[PDB]
Amino acid sequence: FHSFSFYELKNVTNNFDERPISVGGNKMGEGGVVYKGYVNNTTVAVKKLATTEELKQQFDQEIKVMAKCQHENLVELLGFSSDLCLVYVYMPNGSLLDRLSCLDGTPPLSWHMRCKIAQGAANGINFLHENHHIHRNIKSANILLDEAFTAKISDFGLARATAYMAPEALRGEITPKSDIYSFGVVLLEIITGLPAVDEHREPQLLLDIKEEIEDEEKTIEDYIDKKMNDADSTSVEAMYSVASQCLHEKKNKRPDIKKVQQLLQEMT
Amino acid sequence: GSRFHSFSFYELKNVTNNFDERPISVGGNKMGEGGFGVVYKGYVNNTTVAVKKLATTEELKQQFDQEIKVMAKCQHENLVELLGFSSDGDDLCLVYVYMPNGSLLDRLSCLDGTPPLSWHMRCKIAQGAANGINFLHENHHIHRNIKSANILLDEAFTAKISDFGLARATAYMAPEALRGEITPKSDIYSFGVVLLEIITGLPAVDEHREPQLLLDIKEEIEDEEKTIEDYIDKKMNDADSTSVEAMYSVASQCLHEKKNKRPDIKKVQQLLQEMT
Ligand SMILES: COc1cc(N2CCOCC2)ccc1NC(=O)c1cnc(-c2cccnc2)s1
Ligand SMILES: COc1cc(N2CCOCC2)ccc1NC(=O)c1cnc(-c2cccnc2)s1
Repeated sequence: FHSFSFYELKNVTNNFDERPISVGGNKMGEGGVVYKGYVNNTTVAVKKLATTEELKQQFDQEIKVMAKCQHENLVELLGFSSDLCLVYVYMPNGSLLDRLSCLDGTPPLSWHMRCKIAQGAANGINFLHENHHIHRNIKSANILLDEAFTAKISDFGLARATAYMAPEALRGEITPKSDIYSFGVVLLEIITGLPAVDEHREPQLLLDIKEEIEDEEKTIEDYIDKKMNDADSTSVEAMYSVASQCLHEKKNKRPDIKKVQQLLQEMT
Repeated sequence: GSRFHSFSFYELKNVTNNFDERPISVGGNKMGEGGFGVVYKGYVNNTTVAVKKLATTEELKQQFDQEIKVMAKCQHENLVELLGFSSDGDDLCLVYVYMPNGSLLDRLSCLDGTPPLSWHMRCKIAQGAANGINFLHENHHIHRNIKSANILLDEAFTAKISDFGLARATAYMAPEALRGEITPKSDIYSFGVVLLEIITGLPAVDEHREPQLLLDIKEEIEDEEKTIEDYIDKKMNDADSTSVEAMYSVASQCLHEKKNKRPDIKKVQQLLQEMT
């Protein structure tokens, strides 16, 4: 790793300027707050956390996993700082969530680009499960996009050996099959371009459109992101089938990640 | 809480042998425990009563207040009656009418070698409990802690609900409840688990069982990997296959993952009636 001074990280983020980028500040996202930092002629992403021992276990746990798991579809952790700070490679196209809601006037992702992203995301989850890690916080905000819109998973604070959470996950069980479920919600966001939860929407939870469509109260067509041109019905119907399976209430009925990989590959 | 009596903490302490924590069975005063306290055997006016001594602190007082608030509104054949309360002393206490046959959980687990409940009594108890829940929902309340431990049994094995501390106007909780939604369809879900307890005589959770949650046998049975008859409580001799399957059918409907696909309480009552 690299070691970073809290002093140094403070200066390269303009003293952790919490104003948004779109104002001339340094904040890129929050959930922890992620800042844009400038080191020499390179750009980095600095997450600064905000019980406190819970924060500490998460801080620690993220570093433990990052040390072991390195992969093309995982965000690289350059370094650390001990407030607690984590330093990552900057991902120029930001989060899946940002691009899906077309933040900052970026053009909508194409269907072609969304399938590649679904596939890269699944590849990253597979690497984790292959090495007996469970992510526990898979979501649109935690999938990041490099210069080529390659998907990379991040935010391992909760990794171990609401809108996104499986029933058993909510019951407190720890299973890689909960990652699968969460990934299902991500796939619905990818298809619809809608947020996983919307207090003013019906239904409030995106995962619930699965029931609407099963009851024939809606159709997939009713929900497809109207902002893309290249979405053929077949492949969209195929990604949905994947999401539907992933969202099964019983963990045992959900496909494992390798099977999800195969299905997403057959899709294209 | 003007409909109730205010009791001195000292007098409750006196009549529970100073809240003697050893079990009734060895001459102590503890009858049960769990939800925010311990329930002791006590007396008022030479009559046996149940005394719950509550055990943060401001959440506790609010649950204390909430239960008194709710008992003041809700009186019914299938709800436990509150006699009074104590808050003057070192701990908050709630004093209830004594329920001689204890909790449904005690009786299903055959606590202290007591005989198994017959199938006909399990049916009376399932109907009584549903009737208590109907009364709550009719009066626009949500119980939020329906479980076999909170269904008590009088001399006639008449089912009476209690523990209203969480009432609003993990092994038991529906998916949407775990997400912090508050809806009466969640009580239905919990009641579904209770119905499985009644059919199987198994605890809602067993850390050492497969599956660990009784909820999960539903998936096992639908797969035909196991049958109802595999799980039926083998200690009753009067359980006929038709009505057992009918009760299981009701439980299975209550345990639908989606709340809008569950029967409301009146439908549950009808289905239970059509069983008997
Ligand atoms: C919101 O995130 C970003 C936004 C942008 N945009 C781009 C367009 O202009 C406005 C901001 C750029 C980059 C990023 N992020 C990164 O570079 C990250 C690297 N690792 C990270 C992480 C995130 C969460 C939890 N754990 C780790 S984020
Ligand atoms: C476990 O409870 C009992 C056990 C027994 N047995 C009998 C046989 O020997 C051993 C103990 C008797 C009675 C009771 N209970 C009552 O009488 C109750 C009246 N209100 C109640 C309550 C319970 C919870 C939360 N809130 C209220 S308890």
